[PDB]
Amino acid sequence: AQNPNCNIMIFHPTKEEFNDFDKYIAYMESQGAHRAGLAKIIPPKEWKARETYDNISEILIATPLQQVASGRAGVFTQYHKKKKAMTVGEYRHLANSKKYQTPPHQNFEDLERKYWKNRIYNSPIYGADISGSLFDENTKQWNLGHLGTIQDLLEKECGVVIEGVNTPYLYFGMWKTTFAWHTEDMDLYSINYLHLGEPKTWYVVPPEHGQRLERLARELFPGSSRGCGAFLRHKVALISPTVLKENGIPFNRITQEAGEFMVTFPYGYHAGFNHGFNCAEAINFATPRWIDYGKMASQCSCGEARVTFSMDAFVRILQPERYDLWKRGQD
Ligand SMILES: O=C(O)CNC(=O)C(=O)O
Ligand SMILES: [Mg+2]
Ligand code: NI
Ligand SMILES: [Zn+2]
Repeated sequence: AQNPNCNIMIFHPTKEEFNDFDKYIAYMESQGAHRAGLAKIIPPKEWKARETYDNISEILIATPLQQVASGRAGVFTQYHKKKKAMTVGEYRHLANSKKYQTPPHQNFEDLERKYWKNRIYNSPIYGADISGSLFDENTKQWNLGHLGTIQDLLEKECGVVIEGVNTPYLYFGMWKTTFAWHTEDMDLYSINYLHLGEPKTWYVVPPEHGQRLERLARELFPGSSRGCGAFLRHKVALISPTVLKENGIPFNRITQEAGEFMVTFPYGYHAGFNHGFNCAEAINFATPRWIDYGKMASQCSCGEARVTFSMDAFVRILQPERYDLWKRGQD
């Protein structure tokens, strides 16, 4: 078995190898990359996502989210308070202000220590989940707005034809902005490109051990667990690496820098934080290997997780028993 310790793998495709996205994903899995839940892909040196970022300040963040924490430093939840709209130029100036900017630090490890010590005492503002793309239309390789759709994958593998569309999302971050522990909707893959700015640190649990993280989360967030049988779908819970190590949860960490892709694999729990002002683009995708994960994915029916139009069809076709109750939650 390849990659039996479930380490995060780093790939350096040539420009030739970067032509065929599907083929490269299958390659990475042939080497065991999926076992980690997360892989890094460094694009060939000849590739670029777009010519310059010189003109992005006019993008609107219609609903910036203030991420307010509750709990203790290593075990907390966050709620998202909606803020007034602002442009990316306005958000970047806020990120760089004395109140919100990255503190002085020695290296990524010192910064990680400071994040886990101090996160809960601040409320950074995250411009998350903005439909759009920063890839140039002329970028033909690994252009996250030109991928094969999940609906088309389901049609090719299973014959069934369904409604829905699959488009990318932009994320504008600042110091301490946080993504809570989650898997993707319907345990899909994700791919995330860091277009510019400061790094993003990721933590990940191997898919084969995801249920260990779930059991810990039920112990650490016991009221949330009684409220919903899949409350990590709410995307609000944080657990630090220290706490994971104290409880024997297998995990890995890696820091993504500007210009790099990350892929999350089906049922790979992940969480993390931004080091400073940045912009990422991400989208969900599927392969044939995902189908079985999609059939088995948990679902929030308490009603809180409230997800996309396109997820309806996935549930309806892959999980027809759950359909009914999942849609009672979503209506
Ligand atoms: O970048 C972020 O805030 C969160 N991204 C993801 O969870 C992802 O790409 O799957
Ligand atoms: Mg602009
Ligand atoms: Ni994700
Ligand atoms: Zn729920």
